[PDB]
Amino acid sequence: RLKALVDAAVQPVMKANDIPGLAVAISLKGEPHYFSYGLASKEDGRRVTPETLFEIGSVSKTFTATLAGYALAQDKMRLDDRASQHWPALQGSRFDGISLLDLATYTAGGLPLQFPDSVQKDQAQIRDYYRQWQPTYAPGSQRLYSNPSIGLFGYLAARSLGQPFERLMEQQLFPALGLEQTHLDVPEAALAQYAQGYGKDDRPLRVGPGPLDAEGYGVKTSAADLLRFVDANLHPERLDRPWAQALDATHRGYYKVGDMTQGLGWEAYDWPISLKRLQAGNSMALQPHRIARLPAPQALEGQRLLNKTGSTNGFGAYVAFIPGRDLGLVILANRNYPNAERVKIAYAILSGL
Repeated sequence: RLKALVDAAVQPVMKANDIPGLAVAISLKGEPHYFSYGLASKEDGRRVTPETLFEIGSVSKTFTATLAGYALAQDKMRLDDRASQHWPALQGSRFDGISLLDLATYTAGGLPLQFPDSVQKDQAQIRDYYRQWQPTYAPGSQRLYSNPSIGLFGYLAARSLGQPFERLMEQQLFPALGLEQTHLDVPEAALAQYAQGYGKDDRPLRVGPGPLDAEGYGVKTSAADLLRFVDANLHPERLDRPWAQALDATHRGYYKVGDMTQGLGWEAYDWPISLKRLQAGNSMALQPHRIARLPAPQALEGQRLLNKTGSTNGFGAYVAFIPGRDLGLVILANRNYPNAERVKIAYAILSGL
């Protein structure tokens, strides 16, 4: 019956969006279920499994937010810190007037969707980009989804912990969460599991280097590992206490835009909610939106769906969980297919359950 539900949701969307390979992982009342479809690589006929690695794009921001939650748990930073506190190169810049919370929640005052193409993956170019940046509008007022914004949040969280971001993730966070199939830099030994991504004319696409790529979109992981991360989010209380607190920090809402409540990484909706509303919330116009700030930060628990979409040029990921129902869902594909279609699969499954 579960195969029928998941096949009925996935099969027409894979066919309609020409998705070569797609992995589903579901956590249902504490039990994992895997549904694997199609080809990780069309050219060598390698089938998707629950161990296939996919690029998860901006779903990486939920990992970045968890690392920041770990720095918060250790009192190495606070969300009301001025951003420039954690990086002397920014002292005297406009980051003297911008909080870590503003960076995490895309309200620093108009940091753009992407770094300009002039900014290469280079420490000095990234430093100089932030040193010269000036807000378009007041920090704290308007949300504009931004890689530079949450990328700097992750970079500063790493500085507060005294080590590079990529090292902290590999040496501390991934082991603490029991993730052995989750990578920022896939080992040569794991490359056999790395799915091919597909674009226009099935051009092959694996993500290339970019500024603060690890913080914004660096993670490659399996459906089985990303469900382990969802299960850590459903049950933080099972982890050693600093990591329980790190995960809890990503379950705190700061403001509403439309139906969406913005946390660190995670974006939350009331549940139940219509499919069309969940699609609209995940299909954001890329202009700034005025926020409705919450009088106090809100626990993101109970009758809520927490979710995150993420994409690279070759891949399309979606993760969602319902704390109050102990239900988790991962959908990883090796095509960047529309967010609304990813939500269509997920909604069919979550409503079905």
